[PDB]
Amino acid sequence: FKTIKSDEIFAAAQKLMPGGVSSPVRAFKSVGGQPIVFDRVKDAYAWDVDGNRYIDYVGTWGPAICGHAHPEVIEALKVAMEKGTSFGAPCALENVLAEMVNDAVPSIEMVRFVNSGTEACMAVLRLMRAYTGRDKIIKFEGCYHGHADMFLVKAGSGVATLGLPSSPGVPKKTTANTLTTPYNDLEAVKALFAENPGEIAGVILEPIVGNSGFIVPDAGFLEGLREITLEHDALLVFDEVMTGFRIAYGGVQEKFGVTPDLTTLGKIIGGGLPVGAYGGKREIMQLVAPAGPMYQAGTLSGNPLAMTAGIKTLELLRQPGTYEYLDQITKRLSDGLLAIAQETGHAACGGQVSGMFGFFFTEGPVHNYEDAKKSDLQKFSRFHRGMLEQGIYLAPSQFEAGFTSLAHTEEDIDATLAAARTVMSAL
Amino acid sequence: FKTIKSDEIFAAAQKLMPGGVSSPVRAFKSVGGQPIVFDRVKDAYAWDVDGNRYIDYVGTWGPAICGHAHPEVIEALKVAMEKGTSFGAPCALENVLAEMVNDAVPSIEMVRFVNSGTEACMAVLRLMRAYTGRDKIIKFEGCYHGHADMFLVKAGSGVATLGLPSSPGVPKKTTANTLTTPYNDLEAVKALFAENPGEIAGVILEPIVGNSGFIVPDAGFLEGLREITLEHDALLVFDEVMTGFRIAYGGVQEKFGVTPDLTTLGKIIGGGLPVGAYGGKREIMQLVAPAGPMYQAGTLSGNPLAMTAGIKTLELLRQPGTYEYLDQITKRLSDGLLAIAQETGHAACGGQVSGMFGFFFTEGPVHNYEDAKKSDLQKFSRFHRGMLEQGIYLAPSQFEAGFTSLAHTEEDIDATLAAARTVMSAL
Ligand SMILES: Cc1ncc(COP(=O)(O)O)c(CN)c1O
Ligand SMILES: Cc1ncc(COP(=O)(O)O)c(CN)c1O
Ligand SMILES: Nc1cccc(C(=O)O)c1
Repeated sequence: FKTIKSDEIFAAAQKLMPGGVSSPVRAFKSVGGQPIVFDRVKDAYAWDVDGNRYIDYVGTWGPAICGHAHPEVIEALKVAMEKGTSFGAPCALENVLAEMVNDAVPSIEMVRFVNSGTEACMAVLRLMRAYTGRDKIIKFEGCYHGHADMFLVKAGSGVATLGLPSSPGVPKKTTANTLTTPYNDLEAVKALFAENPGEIAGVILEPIVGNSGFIVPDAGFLEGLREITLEHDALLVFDEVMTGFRIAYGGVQEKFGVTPDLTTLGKIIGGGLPVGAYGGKREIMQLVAPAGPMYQAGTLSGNPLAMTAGIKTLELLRQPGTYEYLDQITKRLSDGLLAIAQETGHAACGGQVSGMFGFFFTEGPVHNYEDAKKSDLQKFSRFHRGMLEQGIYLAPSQFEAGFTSLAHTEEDIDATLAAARTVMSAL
Repeated sequence: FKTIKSDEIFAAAQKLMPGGVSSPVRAFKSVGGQPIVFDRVKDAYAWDVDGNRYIDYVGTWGPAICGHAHPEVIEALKVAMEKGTSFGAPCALENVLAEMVNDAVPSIEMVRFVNSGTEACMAVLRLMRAYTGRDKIIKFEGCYHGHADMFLVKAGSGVATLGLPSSPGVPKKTTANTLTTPYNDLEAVKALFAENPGEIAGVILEPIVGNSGFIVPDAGFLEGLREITLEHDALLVFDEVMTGFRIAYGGVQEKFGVTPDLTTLGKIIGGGLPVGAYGGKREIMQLVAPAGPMYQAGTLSGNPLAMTAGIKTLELLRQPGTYEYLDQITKRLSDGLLAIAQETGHAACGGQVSGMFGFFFTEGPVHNYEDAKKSDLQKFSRFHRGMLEQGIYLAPSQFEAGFTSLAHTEEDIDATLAAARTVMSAL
């Protein structure tokens, strides 16, 4: 297994960008060693700069639900770009996408496009405050909602993977309005409310966690959150940037039946291009400029290319059998990966919901971040390298959810299991 | 001059999105309130959803310097999209793009790509505060540095256009670690520093403002700023998101010989695709994850399509007589406008540096925001609507700089001055 090309390129990159990467998660810093420079990606596969081919389970971290380089998405983008990549003015495409999103998502009645998850979460942060007139916010421990200053407290994603403290650069003055708490812990929430009357604007959370491993809400936990926030005139916000259009057409809020007041979207909505969105109840959105006082600008927000990619992407998920297939194939992978773990003598656990899954090297179960932190990070490290040299690409972290697409085949699954068997037999 | 389709389309939009747009300035609120919807852009022109052709001076807010729909930029993108549009792992393109940017801009010894100028603006503040260990930041009235919390106070763009105030979702707890001074007031700055010892991280500003109208730095303004920050061990940061590559290849810092410690880029570097970047001295960039403790990530960061359109744009700008041609046409146009005003009895003033200019309905001269606010916005509103009917497209705000391209011909410059005359002979 040669990685000479990925090696030279990565070495050069370190003298050019901080740690040779455009993002901390692309760093194999915890998973032992150096990364893989990709060359191209198509369907469920990816080819590095040395020729090795892999079956992808990362999918550019989420957008790829239809599979890489999807023919219908890439031709629609071909024709579209003949008209120019950006206007800086309205274009009918915005209406078409805005319309689709309102339909797709239950809570959403009025939308605002933006350029990424980080901008959507940051905008919804502000809006929460402006709308309620309150300063404090309740975010759970291990969750990630971008790197907006106030969210840089007890974050997951790369902060966990890298083992970093909270912040460095965000004033104490602002971090103080961020009240934290263990995921799945309803009692902690209540205690925070009764102890800070008239100050809590809302609760924000990953309806199903993906940045501290994969974690599902406890039975009743979401409903409880709808129930208590209503009682204190507080806002319930679901960061569905990563679960949006993946867990279900309308997301966790549609699947599990609970409707928030504001939701954020990203990833899959771009179709592979930079796109984010935030929206919800009409009366809350009215506070956004140029309709209301809360200002939020964007030179490239709503550009035609991003709009096109997303439109097409959504038209495909809308076809029959979409979410069934995703469930079907991801169940086999999860069950099989667990089946093998037992059969080879290793403590393990995880599960899946539609096209998203997780698998930890511990007995479990995992209900929160602290539980997640008990995984044998040393074992996962040797298991990753193993899965690698066998042609399977996984999130270089024990703290990320794995993804599955409509391009993955029953055969791709089996080939994965087979390699998982081979790898675990040593360890 | 019919705008039927643009009207029904914008009308429908207001039901779907806040204000019916994606960035505030597109609502046309300052110039009558009735926007036109684009269908396509090419070379130096734009086209309505009604069939009208305009000569563009907005150029998508900066990015289209080489002209709309550049043949070489789009063919290049059509070639790269067959290899997928988003990887999630490193790619050779980031290295080549990075290397080019380090070469181009003085201050930059190490860069980090992001998805927007806003993101880069969030980031540089946090980095500057983290590096020094101080929380006070100094900013100027009318300078836009991304719709973020800490900076939504007397900002530019929509703010310095439709009179947007301070805060819009940002508490007194955010906009309190930030100080303010009138752009161009060296004394106020020395004051602020003396008035606040050992607690100012640095100064961030637009080297040339385009967000409060086009405004150039006075005599030894920048030179002064560098010398004072140096003395206090404070950082000098240049938001060159607008100026970079448009004023000069190395932006304003290269043009006026002053070198800041860090700088932010955006717009042009992505060739009309969601992109941004921030870089500066090595020793400081080290603190950025994963190389350092300060967190900042981005899913779509450093993607291939954006890196591809960035490189083709920088290649075209590196050709012979690039910035020469812009200075040449932008002067003929800037002067042409100012001449027609003197001859039609309308007081006005303006100016240009390379392919960027300004034109204010007042005798000026404009040295700051207050100065900018003595403009006759009723005349502008009317003036603007006039030009729109002659087929010339201008920034729908008196506080927004105009832009020129390498596709604008001498003849397009002549015909605008023609409209400029037929129109100014009214009002
Ligand atoms: C739940 C969630 N929200 C937001 C983000 C960050 O948004 P983006 O990277 O699109 O800026 C991520 C990134 N993996 C995420 O998973
Ligand atoms: C100087 C400056 N800084 C930051 C920004 C933010 O730009 P973007 O739309 O890329 O987030 C702008 C946008 N007009 C700008 O003019
Ligand atoms: N999940 C996640 C979070 C942040 C960045 C990335 C990335 O690929 O650059 C992915």
